[PDB]
Amino acid sequence: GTVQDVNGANIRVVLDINTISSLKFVDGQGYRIGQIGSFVRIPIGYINLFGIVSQVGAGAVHRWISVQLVGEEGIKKEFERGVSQYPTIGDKVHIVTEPDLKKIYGTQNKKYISLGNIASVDSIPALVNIDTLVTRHSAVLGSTGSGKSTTVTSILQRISDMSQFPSARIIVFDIHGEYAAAFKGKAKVYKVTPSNNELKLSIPYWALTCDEFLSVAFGGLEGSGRNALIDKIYELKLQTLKRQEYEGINEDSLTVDTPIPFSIHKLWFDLYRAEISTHYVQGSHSEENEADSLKVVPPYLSNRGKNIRKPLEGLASLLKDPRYEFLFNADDWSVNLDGKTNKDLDALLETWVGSEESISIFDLSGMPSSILDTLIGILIRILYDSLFWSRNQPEGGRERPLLVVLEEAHTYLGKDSRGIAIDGVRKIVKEGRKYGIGMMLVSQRPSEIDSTILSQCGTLFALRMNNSSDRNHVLGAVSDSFEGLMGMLPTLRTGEAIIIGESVRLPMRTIISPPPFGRRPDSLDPDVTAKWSNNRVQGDYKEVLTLWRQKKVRSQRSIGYEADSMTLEIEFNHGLVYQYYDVPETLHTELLAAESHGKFFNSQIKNNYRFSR
Amino acid sequence: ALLETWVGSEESISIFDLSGMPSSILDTLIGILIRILYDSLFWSRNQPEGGRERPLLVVLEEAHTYLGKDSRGIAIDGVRKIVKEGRKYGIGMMLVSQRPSEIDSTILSQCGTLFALRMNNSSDRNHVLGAVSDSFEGLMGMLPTLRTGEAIIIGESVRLPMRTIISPPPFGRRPDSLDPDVTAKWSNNRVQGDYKEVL
Amino acid sequence: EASTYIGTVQDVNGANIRVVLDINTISSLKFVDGQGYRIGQIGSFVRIPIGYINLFGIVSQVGAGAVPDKLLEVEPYGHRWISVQLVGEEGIKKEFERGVSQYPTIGDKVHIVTEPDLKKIYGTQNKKYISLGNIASVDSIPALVNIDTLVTRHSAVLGSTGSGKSTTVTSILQRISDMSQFPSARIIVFDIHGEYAAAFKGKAKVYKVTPSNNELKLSIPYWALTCDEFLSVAFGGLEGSGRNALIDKIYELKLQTLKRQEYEGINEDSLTVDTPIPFSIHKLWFDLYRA
Amino acid sequence: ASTYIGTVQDVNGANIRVVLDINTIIGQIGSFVRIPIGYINLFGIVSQVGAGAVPDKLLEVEPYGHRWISVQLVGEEGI
Repeated sequence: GTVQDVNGANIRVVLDINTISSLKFVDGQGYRIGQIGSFVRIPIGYINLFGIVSQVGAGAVHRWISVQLVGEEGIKKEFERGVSQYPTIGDKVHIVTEPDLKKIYGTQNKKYISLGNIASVDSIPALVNIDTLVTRHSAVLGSTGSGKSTTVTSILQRISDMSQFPSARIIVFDIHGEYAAAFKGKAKVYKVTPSNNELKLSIPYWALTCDEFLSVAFGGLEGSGRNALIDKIYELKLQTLKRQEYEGINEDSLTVDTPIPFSIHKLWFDLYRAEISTHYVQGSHSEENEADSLKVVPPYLSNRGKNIRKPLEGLASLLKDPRYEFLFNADDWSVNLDGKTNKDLDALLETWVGSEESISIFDLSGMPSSILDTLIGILIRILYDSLFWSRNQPEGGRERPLLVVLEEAHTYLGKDSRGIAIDGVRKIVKEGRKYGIGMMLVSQRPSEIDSTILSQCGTLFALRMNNSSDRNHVLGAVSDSFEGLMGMLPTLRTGEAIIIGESVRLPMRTIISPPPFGRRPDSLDPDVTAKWSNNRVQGDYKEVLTLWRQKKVRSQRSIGYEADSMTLEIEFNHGLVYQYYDVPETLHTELLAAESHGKFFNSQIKNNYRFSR
Repeated sequence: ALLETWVGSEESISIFDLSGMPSSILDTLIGILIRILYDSLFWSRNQPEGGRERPLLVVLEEAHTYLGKDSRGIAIDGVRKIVKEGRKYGIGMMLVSQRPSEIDSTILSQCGTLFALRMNNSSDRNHVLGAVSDSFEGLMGMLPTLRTGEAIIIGESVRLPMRTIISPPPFGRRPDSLDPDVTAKWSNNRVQGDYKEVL
Repeated sequence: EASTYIGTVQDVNGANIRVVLDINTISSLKFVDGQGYRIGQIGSFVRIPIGYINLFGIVSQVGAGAVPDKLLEVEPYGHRWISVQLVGEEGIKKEFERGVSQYPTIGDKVHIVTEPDLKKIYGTQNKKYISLGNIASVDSIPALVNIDTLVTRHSAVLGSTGSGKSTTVTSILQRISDMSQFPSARIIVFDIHGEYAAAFKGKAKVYKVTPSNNELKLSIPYWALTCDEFLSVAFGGLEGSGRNALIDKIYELKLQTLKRQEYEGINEDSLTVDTPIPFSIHKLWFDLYRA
Repeated sequence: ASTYIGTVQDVNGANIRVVLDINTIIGQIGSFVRIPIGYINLFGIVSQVGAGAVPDKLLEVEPYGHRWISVQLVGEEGI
């Protein structure tokens, strides 16, 4: 293989070896003839001019290949981009063997972290500086069938070594709640209604800006109702300042965006009493002429009735909805009738971004899809403001690297998305470069994401992408295009990835090293065949009707037991809890003496007694 | 009793026949049916009657008149809610249509598996191609020339996109709407009428 | 050369191989131990063995559309090129998995796929998969489709009205709800034209609106409705204070029936307007029309 | 010379479309530009930058090409 052409940025070769083409082995290691993913090397005197193969066959004119120049070495220094002299006819082009690849893939910086093994040989590491991965941006694009959860979780877990990253801080905005099993004990879990070991996510609504309050609670008031709400909010803030003294807060500089709690249940009670009750004496609308607040029940007609009866009714309905419990009924931030809570927002911030762990998992799985975009925007803005307004102290984002991952972002970061979350993401991308806040996008349909926002991401994680629209859209956002790496996209095995960006010295199509056994992300989906294979047993829909009327998921009813309660209990893996009823205690006593902990359970207790998961 | 009759009977399949119902309110009442089923299977998920224990499959026939681009009905909201949430409450979905260019693109794009039969016009084929994430040019180029009964199963429920021949049902079990036979009725000899009874 | 041999790789573009059909033309049968397979059909598969493992691919273009640029200028009368798109590969006797490992090089051998290899590709040992049909090429191979993910992920059936989509849907529902293998199937069908009742003679419950002989009667109680949809169905969407008056009177009737009849877990404190509690509609109309 | 941006490629009276030459590796929305024609100078204010200034045909021809800016002429300084 001797180069016989120089065409700017693509040389062409004419091999003279008759039929070598059989894994030409040098020094006991078998290198191959010019393949798709191989590297080239054209020696010119003393410096080594290297290259990467892009296309093989008649597309270069068979004995012609389409080689692409990338870089060359100086005086035995290192792998450098920018060649000194493109080779000419007469010199034989050699290949980059395993030690030469190690030298090319070797780095002297200890900040570089080995993320896996090259697909070519399973020994050479992918030295990746994690400063670039957290500080600039990230993006994960590929098909769902390529195993995105596995690779993402492996990257997150390797990034979060206690010995290697003692000052890590990772927030994953998983929507499906599929990462609970991924890091069972290494990350906190925040849901709406946790069960055993997860904390309960709570959002104080008074800590958000006025516009967010109008959008989520008021439903988008803009006329007289919005201005009345502004008046009520200002008056309530002044009353809260007067009733309880807040450091740095007085009646002089009470701003609209002041994160000081104000009565909202009492506000609804006032907005209902001003438009419901009837004045005892006509001509006057006195408060003594009546002809609870925490409770949503409200007690000539009153002349102060508003025209926001529908928004008030919507607010009252939201106050009773169980899905708004984490919205308006925070445990430590439960606003009393006089606007008094047991704790403050600093406690919330400390609980969120100050835990003893390195990774914290916040899950919005149970959130209603009605205002989810506003909730995401509120969370992102709260994090950014908390770590920017306190960025001068060593507790800010600058002294504590923060990396927020957003999954399935093509629905919230679309080309025509006009929500509040996209504004916050743009603000982060445009400001946090100095504030040290990272962002990583996860999606399985890259063709919908905005081009410019994706173009602002530093490093990409390319998985298998069969459809060509996704390939075109991804190529539209990468500025270092090598046809050897550009065309290998749709034939990636489930687990491999292409990492391109500032986090790698050379574009590495490496293998995402699988996470250790026992930590494999998987949502707890039902098994169709297992559920549908069991025989038909009698059912009791009266309990279902009672639960539906009561709107309660709690029924009225390790091998534990209670002979008085006659409820044998067997526990499965992953924290599942079962309560088998109508089980005589002798059966469970025999089961405890049966084998060890199984068999007997499926033999008799599985499909003979009503259970409860 | 109503819930047990609907989704608790000894027979596996329940068929709701909405042919005789008024056409002006069909969308709304379908919306209420969806809402009732979703709430019943959601608030009792921990019970043995809940979805997480026994899966429930929802089949919507002629979905192109209800899931339009700018539909203002109630059934579209329920369908979107099912599509975006029911993965955890054990409630499925299955859209049967004959005009994919009318179905909302976002709703169609989230369907797990597609069964592309013979498709004649070009707009529907373009929409289907734009609403699939596993595209093989050879397979997708054969759509307008599929035999009566063939199918192209594409999605996450199969190892590869594949051109199958669906097994025919046993004889005597074939769908058939008992619409009037115009030729047979019109071929009959005319008889003297009596419109007093009609009045 | 050995049988099951087609041509030679002469180009590579990452995931788009261009292959040359060999000189032994006019045959177009290529008999392989009995049955013969037409060479270079659109839907056919090919196999490219590299040393120890095999690479599979699906044909996409045949003829002048697959030949590269310079060859047409050299000779426009020769169109014996095909365009193969990679799909997956077969490991060391383990199974067939998607995603390639090492791409082929120029001069490699491409091989036609024989029916045993098609069985090896489309055959799997997983017990979740169930058979729905046969492949178009040969009817021996069964069409194995996952059932749990099909129900839970989502589904769709798209096709023309003349393609018999109703029969396919009926067959799919019958196969899914087989009593021998799935005795706990639960399927709800919102038939609109009422054409599925004949398919399931005695295997399903039919809820018509005007039952005649043996079908049940559909019935939607009005009190199970919420307030907004009930108003939309009945009153056509009032927007004035009449909506408030109707809501208030419905609340009064619900309170009265709560006083008359006891309900578990429901009191004057935990009762909303949309609570599924029966209430008289005739009394509502009579009061609001006498007033 | 220095302070060079590119050349104009479309004139619709008062809506000038400019290609930002090459080697850009910047002109904001509110920034000013100068177009010297012969002896006098023409000043303008950038109107839109990005895909909007891309012509209708080029939008389909090249959707990911961001090298066009739209300039609206404002004033002129004489001799």
